[PDB]
Amino acid sequence: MNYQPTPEDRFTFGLWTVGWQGRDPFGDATRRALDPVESVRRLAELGAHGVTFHDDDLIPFGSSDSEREEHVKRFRQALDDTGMKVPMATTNLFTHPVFKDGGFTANDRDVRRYALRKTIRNIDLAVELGAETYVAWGGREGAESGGAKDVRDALDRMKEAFDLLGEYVTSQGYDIRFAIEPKPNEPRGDILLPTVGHALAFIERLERPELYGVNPEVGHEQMAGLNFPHGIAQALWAGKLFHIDLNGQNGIKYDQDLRFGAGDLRAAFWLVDLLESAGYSGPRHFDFKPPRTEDFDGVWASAAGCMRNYLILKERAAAFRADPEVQEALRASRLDELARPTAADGLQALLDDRSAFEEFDVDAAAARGMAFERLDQLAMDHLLGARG
Amino acid sequence: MNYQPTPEDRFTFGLWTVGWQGRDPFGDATRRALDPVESVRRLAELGAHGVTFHDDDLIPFGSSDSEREEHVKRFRQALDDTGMKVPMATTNLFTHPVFKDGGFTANDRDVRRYALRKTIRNIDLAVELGAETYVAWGGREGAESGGAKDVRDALDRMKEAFDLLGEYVTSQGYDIRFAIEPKPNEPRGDILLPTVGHALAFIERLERPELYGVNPEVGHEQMAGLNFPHGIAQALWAGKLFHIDLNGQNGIKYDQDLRFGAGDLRAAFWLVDLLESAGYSGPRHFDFKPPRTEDFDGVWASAAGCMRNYLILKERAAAFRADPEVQEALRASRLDELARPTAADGLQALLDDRSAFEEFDVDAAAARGMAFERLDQLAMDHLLGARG
Amino acid sequence: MNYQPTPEDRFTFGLWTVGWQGRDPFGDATRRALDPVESVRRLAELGAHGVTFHDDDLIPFGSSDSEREEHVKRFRQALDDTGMKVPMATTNLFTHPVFKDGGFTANDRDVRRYALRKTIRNIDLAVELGAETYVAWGGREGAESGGAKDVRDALDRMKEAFDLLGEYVTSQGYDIRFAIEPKPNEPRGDILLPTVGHALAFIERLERPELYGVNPEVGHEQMAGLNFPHGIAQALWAGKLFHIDLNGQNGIKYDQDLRFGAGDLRAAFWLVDLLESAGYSGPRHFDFKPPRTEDFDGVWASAAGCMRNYLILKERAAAFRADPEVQEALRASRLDELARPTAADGLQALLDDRSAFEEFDVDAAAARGMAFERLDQLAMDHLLGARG
Amino acid sequence: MNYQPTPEDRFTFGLWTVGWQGRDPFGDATRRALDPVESVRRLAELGAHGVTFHDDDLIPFGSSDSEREEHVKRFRQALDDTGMKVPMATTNLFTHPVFKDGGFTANDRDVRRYALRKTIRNIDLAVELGAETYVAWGGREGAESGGAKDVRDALDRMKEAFDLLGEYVTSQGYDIRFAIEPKPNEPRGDILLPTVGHALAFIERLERPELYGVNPEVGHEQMAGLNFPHGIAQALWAGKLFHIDLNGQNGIKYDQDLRFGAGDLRAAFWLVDLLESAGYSGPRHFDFKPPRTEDFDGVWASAAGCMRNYLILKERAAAFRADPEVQEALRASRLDELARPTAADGLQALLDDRSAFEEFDVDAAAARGMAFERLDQLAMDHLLGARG
Ligand SMILES: OC[C@@]1(O)OC[C@H](O)[C@@H]1O
Ligand SMILES: OC[C@@]1(O)OC[C@H](O)[C@@H]1O
Ligand SMILES: OC[C@@]1(O)OC[C@H](O)[C@@H]1O
Ligand SMILES: OC[C@@]1(O)OC[C@H](O)[C@@H]1O
Repeated sequence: MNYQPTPEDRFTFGLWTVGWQGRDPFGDATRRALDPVESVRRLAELGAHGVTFHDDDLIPFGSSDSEREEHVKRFRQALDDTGMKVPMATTNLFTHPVFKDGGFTANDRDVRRYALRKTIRNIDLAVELGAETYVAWGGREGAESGGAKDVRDALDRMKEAFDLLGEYVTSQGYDIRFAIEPKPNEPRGDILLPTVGHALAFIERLERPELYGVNPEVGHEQMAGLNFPHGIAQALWAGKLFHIDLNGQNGIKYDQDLRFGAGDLRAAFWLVDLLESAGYSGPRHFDFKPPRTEDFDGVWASAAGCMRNYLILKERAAAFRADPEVQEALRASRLDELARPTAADGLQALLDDRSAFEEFDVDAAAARGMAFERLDQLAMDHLLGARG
Repeated sequence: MNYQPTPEDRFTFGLWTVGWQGRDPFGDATRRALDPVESVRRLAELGAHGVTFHDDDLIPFGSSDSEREEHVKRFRQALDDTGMKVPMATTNLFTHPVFKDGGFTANDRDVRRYALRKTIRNIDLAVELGAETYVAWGGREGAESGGAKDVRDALDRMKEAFDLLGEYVTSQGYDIRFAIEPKPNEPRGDILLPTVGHALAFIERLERPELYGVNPEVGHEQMAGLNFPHGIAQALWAGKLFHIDLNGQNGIKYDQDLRFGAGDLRAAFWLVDLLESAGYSGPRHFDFKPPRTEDFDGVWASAAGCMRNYLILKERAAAFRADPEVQEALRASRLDELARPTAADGLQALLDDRSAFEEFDVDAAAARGMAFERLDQLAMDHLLGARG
Repeated sequence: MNYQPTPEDRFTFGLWTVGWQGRDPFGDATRRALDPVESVRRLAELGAHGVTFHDDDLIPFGSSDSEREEHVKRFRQALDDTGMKVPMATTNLFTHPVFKDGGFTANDRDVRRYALRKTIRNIDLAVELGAETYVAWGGREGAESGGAKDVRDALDRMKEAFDLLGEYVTSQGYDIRFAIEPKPNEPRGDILLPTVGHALAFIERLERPELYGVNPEVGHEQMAGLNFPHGIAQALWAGKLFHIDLNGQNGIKYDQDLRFGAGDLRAAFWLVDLLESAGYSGPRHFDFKPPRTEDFDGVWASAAGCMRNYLILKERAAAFRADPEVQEALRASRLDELARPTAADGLQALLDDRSAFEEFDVDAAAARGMAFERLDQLAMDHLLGARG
Repeated sequence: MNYQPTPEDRFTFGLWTVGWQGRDPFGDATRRALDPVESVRRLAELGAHGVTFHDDDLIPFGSSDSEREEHVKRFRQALDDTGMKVPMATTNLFTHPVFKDGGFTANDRDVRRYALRKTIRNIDLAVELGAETYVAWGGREGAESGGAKDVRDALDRMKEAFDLLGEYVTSQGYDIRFAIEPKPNEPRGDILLPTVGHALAFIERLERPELYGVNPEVGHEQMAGLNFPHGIAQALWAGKLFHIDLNGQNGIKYDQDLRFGAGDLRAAFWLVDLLESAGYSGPRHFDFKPPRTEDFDGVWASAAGCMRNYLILKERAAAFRADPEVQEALRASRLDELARPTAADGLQALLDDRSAFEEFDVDAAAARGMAFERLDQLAMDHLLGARG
């Protein structure tokens, strides 16, 4: 009867989300800066379980070692005061002008070494605060023109960078894993590892692949027109969904970062159905921006709506899967047969089975309808609460 | 002075390309059927090196074992008469109604076993004709609605199918490799393994990954808005570019299959630059459709233009790379530094190098321009033959 | 409690929708042909109010004047037997090979005159059957390459064609209006008048603009990434929404023609909200294709779902607009002020009003939040039936 | 032999283009601010004919009437010193936070009146500096959510605003025309009047339509996947191409504003062919951003490349149109017949012409190939300078 989140639902938010001041490529900030302590207190009141940060969200760029310890202490006290956790952290390798051609794959070698040292410094801080996952979004790794970047050499440099970070955490004995966040474009014309598939493929060429997974974001795969629940299914199949970023996006255009549930609502439904069915147990993290039309009351309304929409879709997807009429429709569409092996009898038995070829009635099999439209209308009725 | 192809340039064409009759989702065929023998003779006259086929392009669906041997004999004689080769073949698992929900990942198990037997039958034929690469385009593997396909079970079935094909070729002792061709959508609403990245990631979960690579197509990655030369660089980096399909596409829309060089011309330039620099030695295969506005004279003009445009872009990309002014611009943009290791001194030396962090002048590094616009204008002048 | 359509809800379907046999650019038909009489009877049973047709759906291309009258008589009897109406008709100027470069803007002049005579013949038939609206979808008017079509001359030819059709209906005294249906691409690489805006602009250059409006289709504007409710608002503002085609589309890709409510569900909600608020009184027509995975039971399930989803969204949008909490939120976001004139006092009073510039406090106005996220979450809760 | 621009080629640049400091939604400025006087001097040296400005590029927001006259005087002296002209100006109604929900269609009425007074103030300045065209880009007119903006009321407000500006210029006796610049999205989720077609249609509902035309931008129509030369042909057909913005864009994604010739090169070729054939006589204006990777040497290289690429494509398009082989191909594809009226004999003669229907041989007409692929390959060879 109530869709109230509790810290048990594992909802987490980046400091940079509710703290986004509203600067966009065509306009100035519409909101004042939020102190991270205040964000932690407000998020805790709304039912969130934790927060995440980039190094530069928490410690302003340039800070002295003492200003640093000052910023971390106040933050740690807010966490102690509220019971909030820090499950993930990441590095900002995109805002400062030095990173204009990238951090790990910048053409200048000195910038690449600086990017690695800035990252390692924040991994130590993240472990101290108890984060389990370290995200890497290579927002400036890419190009606007074809001759500017030899991509084979850049992938060599990207591999070199992640291999060194894995050597570092293993040498330190840290129990933290890495999660690469793909994005196809923006702010570079084309970004390297642009989709979940490219990131999963890259990981298999790292020296210690078991330390790396993906942190897919709803809106980013949708900027390439792709089906986000399908890509998450492939990540889960691979054993590599270490974290996830939830938000909304209306199609192929600039990265909108709308609140979760906005954008493609049916994709949100099928995503929640998959995460809850698959038993995904990581944080439900929102990487969203409250629109710059909003004042601070609207920021908190937008953040609350992220959690509300997850909990309504969870309820609808659970009602869908529990409906006996839906279970019968699933059998009518042969989802049960999809889960059976094609040829557990083995290759030789397949080759010798005349019912598989010589005496297969293809015209009868072809005439069988798949009954998918009835099934999808049951899913629609459940999403809209119209059953029925 | 002449851009004349020769069989030494390794240009190949599918039978289904020049033989496309012009049927589209809104209209009837505009051209009569071409006998494959006639296509081989005409392509050989134009300078092509070989042809490829789906089983059903060569042997009409349903054929008796004797009609079959008849079709193959006439084909083989045309190949002997012209010196044409058959470097690749593939299976049609998409046209017949029985495949309406897929071949390898159809929900019905009997259809999946039939799809495997139809494939194995054509692998034997392909080896007999000397093909080295067997392509698989899973055009019907996918869905229009979210409940119709559990994607983890479908990937299990896809893996099962490719693992069985690998067992078959290894048991037979055949020296043929497989190449998976991705496509993001069309004819299904979403197709499984939608991009080169998803296909490369999937391959690493097969039992014998070394037998499988990718067959990327220009237009398919562009249907997801992605940079095709970048994806080919990732395929080459992985050692998995076993074959390639060349054509043109104007952006994100239905699969156009225009002749190579049409569509995104600068991407075609950077693709040729990469393939020729990387020493790609496989066939240059065109998967294109002469527009249905054309008669048979226009079909052959369109096919010739595919080869012509490759050879002009090859010449322009070679002139670009050989230009001393371009080599100096490449150094000015630090492409030479991109190819150097970031930290061949190792992790501990990086950690101890104060020039990498404590005493790194970030403001000086940030002020350095990358000079990429001058470089790209040199590439433009070379493409347009305007140097200059 | 029930979402049962009745003929009073004005739902209409094209013969070609439920009768689509399932042929797509990569596969053969999966369903047998439906006799139009049978479609009329089945649709009437499901609660539809009427059907629409292209000339060639009803009378096979080539028919003799006697076979023609035979086909029309049986059709008319089915309409009499069921109470079904025919509110719209249209011409097929896209399937036959003669139309491969267009009907009204074909480069060959003889084909353009033939296209006009084929159209005029069907306008007479449409009036006889009582249609009020004649739709024109110029699916083959366009090009795959830049030199093939001079677009200024083609627009002259398009204007010439519609001007002649208007002269014909006015001379005959027919009370029928024309509705142009835009589409951005497919089957041509680019189609002329690709969006609702281009079609409305073109109409204003016709000799008798009052006889012409638009027939926008959900999926077509979404193939250009555009907001369909916004474009319909512009069509309504102009007084030109003469008819509408309802269906679903998942983003920028081939024309899917899914059932209404599939695709972008929130856009469907805002569309129904607008049509019902604006008092649109024309037919609610579905231009959709039941997926080729389906047998005939699935065709009728898909058609019923079109009507069901309209009626559920109508109920949710009406509950949204009637909710006092939503009416207060609308005032909080100043929708009431949007409807007031900016300067009904006139230009001189605006120029003399120092509160509009010299003494306007821009910092105070800037700080006012628009409260749009709270409003949108109320709209989401109403759509999901989660209030709340 | 040289592609040197001269002020006679009418190339113009906005102050905000070469002066863009490099701030993007994910990063800080990489370049220092340019004094507009310095931009005018540098552009004049490169061969430009003039500059354009938004009010806030020239006079910083908030300026006192005296600081204002100071900024304008220095600017005017730079123009006198260099011979540079100011053919266009525009208003910034998008950067300041007060415009976060729009200027002319903001929900708050006080902001709409302020937007009008800010605009009128700059129209006076523009006339003083001799501009002939006043551009309006409604970058903040739009919405991220469906309930935030009733689009019919917003179009009423947009019409009200432009009608008042037309009353103002006519009352003042100014000889200046307005040009509306469409864009489909960014920075709002959807922007009103998103394409050239929507803008042309809107203009026909203004009180004095002859004072308004369009200022289309290459990259903006390409953000909707549309064919930019086609839309410009429709604008020219309507008599409404008052100005144009040239730049490059790689497909459907964020607004890149690359230099002209980058992005879709063949579209750039067909655009130049059309503008030069049609005798477009307005400024060739570049709205581009030098990438933030560049230092000031790269800014000027990028600006020069805009002009260079126009002049090379002009030469190639002129060589194409002058080639006798191309003129014969144009006749072979019946472009000459496209330009002839379909039915100058009139409606009754068409109806009575049995060669148009009863005795039209449709099978013979259908078999005629259009020869478009040969023509397009001639256009490709001319673009690449490969003739041939
Ligand atoms: O940096 C990690 C991330 O998820 O946080 C915001 C940034 O844009 C990226 O999407
Ligand atoms: O089947 C292999 C392939 O490359 O050939 C044509 C088909 O559409 C696919 O693109
Ligand atoms: O011809 C009118 C129309 O609405 O019916 C189907 C066709 O594709 C078009 O969309
Ligand atoms: O404001 C007019 C314009 O052309 O200049 C830049 C702005 O983004 C817009 O594109």
